[PDB]
Amino acid sequence: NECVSKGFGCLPQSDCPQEARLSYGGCSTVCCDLSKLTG
Repeated sequence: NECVSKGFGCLPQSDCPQEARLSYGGCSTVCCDLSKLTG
């Protein structure tokens, strides 16, 4: 889990925009960052 290593979460296919999606396979359908909450 690439996203879990990097400390990120996992969002649904509707709430994660195409700008916030990560380049990794750290989830089971899509992975999204959490950096918008910190800034």
